[PDB]
Amino acid sequence: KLSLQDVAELIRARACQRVVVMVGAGISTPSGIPDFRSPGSGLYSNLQQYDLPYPEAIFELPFFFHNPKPFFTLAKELYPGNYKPNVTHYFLRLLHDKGLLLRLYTQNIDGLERVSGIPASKLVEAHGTFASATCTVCQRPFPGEDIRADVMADRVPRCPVCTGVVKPDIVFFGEPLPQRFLLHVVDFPMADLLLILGTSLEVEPFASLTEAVRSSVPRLLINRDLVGPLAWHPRSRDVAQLGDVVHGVESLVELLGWTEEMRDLVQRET
Ligand SMILES: CCCCCCCCCCCCC/C(=N/CCCC[C@H](NC(=O)OCc1ccccc1)C(=O)NCC[N+](CC)(CC)CC)O[C@@H]1[C@H](O)[C@@H](COP(=O)(O)OP(=O)(O)OC[C@H]2O[C@@H](n3cnc4c(N)ncnc43)[C@H](O)[C@@H]2O)O[C@@H]1S
Ligand SMILES: [Zn+2]
Repeated sequence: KLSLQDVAELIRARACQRVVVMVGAGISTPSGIPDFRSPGSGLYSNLQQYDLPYPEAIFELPFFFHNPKPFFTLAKELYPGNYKPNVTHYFLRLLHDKGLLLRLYTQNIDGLERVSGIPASKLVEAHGTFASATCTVCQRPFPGEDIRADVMADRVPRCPVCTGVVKPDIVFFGEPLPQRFLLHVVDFPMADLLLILGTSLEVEPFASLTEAVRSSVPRLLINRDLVGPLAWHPRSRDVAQLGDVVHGVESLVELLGWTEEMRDLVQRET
């Protein structure tokens, strides 16, 4: 039914003023960060040199309590690298600057949405952040940088007060989501457009948010594959721009005529 041009004209005519966006690791592979479940290139295919029964265990809370050393060993791999936002992040920052963004729900823990200049009030970091850390024992909070040096020196970071293992405030498997996740009860009923970018929609409860929009709300998926409830519970106003998220976002900015605004933003940020 609807197409990528139809969605662009709804934004141009301001028929969609309250856009909600859900993103996953696919939007950060163009920034050099590997995703999780892409075959071959994903993290779950490149954990051979780790003491793991199965790859998902490294992000599971029970295994973390049993042995946190494999997690902090992997953390030392993407901690030192400096990563920059790409065209998808700046498209979402421009969506915000034009007053069209209701809320950006991200599963990513790379912090690139904040780097792109989207205020924290517009973000729901549903799987946490490395910007802060907490002792798993005494609950004391610490800035994320306080454990950086320990992770680099092949050490599991420990609480300076009680010696408990200190965890960055990311959400492992089996760990509750942060409080700000509950904002979906007010955001999704009011959304008039839903964008889903670069996620496999395999992790709950974040995945089920695609179903929380009203049935008349168009859902635009820019992803390599048709995934999640968009594949088994499709709706009349669903648009799928299948392929690279870079190419799909680039096509959308062109149809929106935001090319000149995008250049100004990129030149000011970078
Ligand atoms: C420098 C930083 C950069 C990053 C690297 C740093 C290294 C450290 C890693 C740490 C990360 C945190 C781990 C995490 N941890 C999520 C845990 C979930 C928590 C949830 N809490 C919960 O319920 O408490 C309830 C509770 C209530 C009361 C008390 C206590 C608890 C939970 O436990 N639920 C399960 C529920 N159970 C089973 C149902 C289990 C308990 C209940 C029985 O998060 C992640 C992640 O965020 C999550 C979602 O993944 P994604 O979708 O973002 O990415 P991926 O899969 O790779 O796909 C990507 C798609 O894009 C496509 N693509 C790709 N490239 C392109 C391209 N160029 N162009 C186009 N397309 C492209 C590709 O083709 C795919 O299509 O998966 C994993 S684990
Ligand atoms: Zn402690």
